[PDB]
Order: sequence, then C-alpha cells, then structure tokens
Amino acid sequence: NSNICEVCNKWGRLFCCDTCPRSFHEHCHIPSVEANKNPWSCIFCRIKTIQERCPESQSGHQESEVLMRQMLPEEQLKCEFLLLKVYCDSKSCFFASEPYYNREGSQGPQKPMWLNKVKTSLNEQMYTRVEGFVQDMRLIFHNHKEFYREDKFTRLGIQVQDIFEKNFRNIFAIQETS
Ligand SMILES: [Zn+2]
Ligand SMILES: [Zn+2]
Ligand SMILES: [Zn+2]
Repeated sequence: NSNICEVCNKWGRLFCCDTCPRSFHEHCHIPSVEANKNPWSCIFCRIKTIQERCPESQSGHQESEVLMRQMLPEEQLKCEFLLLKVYCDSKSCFFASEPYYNREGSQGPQKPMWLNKVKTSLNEQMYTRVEGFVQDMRLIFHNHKEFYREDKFTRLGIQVQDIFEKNFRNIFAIQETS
C-alpha cells in the first residue's frame, strides 16, 4: 500500500485498502474509515464496483435527470466520492471550514456554505436528491466569486469549482458536449 494518505498526501495513522494500494487517514476518507470490516474496500474501489456491475451506467446522462435522482445508496456514495475528490485538491483548504466576511466594499453572502458543512450534511442524510448536494457545492464557489469581486483571490473559487465540475461529469457520466 501507499505510505501517504490519498486525500491530503501526508503520512500518519493510515488505514489501508484491501483491494487497491491506496491509504487514508480516518477522517480524510468519506465516509470516515469504518471501525471493523476485514477486508475493507475504499470508496474508489466501491465506485469501481458499481461501474463493473452495470457497465451501461457509464453511458451519457443529462444533468437534469441526474440532479432529480433520489439519494438512494449508490447516489449517496457517488456524492461522497465527488466531495472526496474536491478535498483531494490542496486548494480545498480555503473552502473547508466556516468562512467569515469583513472586507471593505463587500457584503458577506446570504447563505454561507463550506465543505465540512456539506460533509456533515451527507453524513446526517440531509439531502434527499442529488440536486441538494450539487446546489450546496456550487454555492460554495459562487459565494466566493461574488465576495472577492475583482481581487485576484477570486480565482481560487474558479479553480476549485473546475475540479468539482470535471469530477461531477465523470462520476455521474454526464454526456460529453462542446
Ligand atoms: Zn489525510
Ligand atoms: Zn481501494
Ligand atoms: Zn447492468
């Protein structure tokens, strides 16, 4: 197995996947690495299994249909993995914890949002459809773009949103377009 966490790229107390060479910190994995379970398969392996069980699941989909799906177990897993892929980018640090807003010439957002809040919301089964999760994710970046206005720091929101959106298109097999 790898000797660094797949998500944060640090050593420490690592849990190893039995079906692939990835490793994880307990709370870096989503869901948090399960207490017992031997063998244990990580989220990357669990997603790969879904695909192998239903090869047609990789055919193209419309975003509108994906968003209206109910959060049954497979969709719950896919949103967990998508959240995880965002945390895998080091620029996620900026969006992880609860933000505060005090900048001359800007007003904070009406509905603040952050990764750890989405993480808790998924854990507590608060989203009933994929749309709920995707709306909160996109709101993170939209709030940032609006608040930072012309400061070059706005680019961090663009960058992390692009990671989100590429991974959304991949994980949910969104039909490719120009
Ligand atoms: Zn980690
Ligand atoms: Zn694995
Ligand atoms: Zn099938």
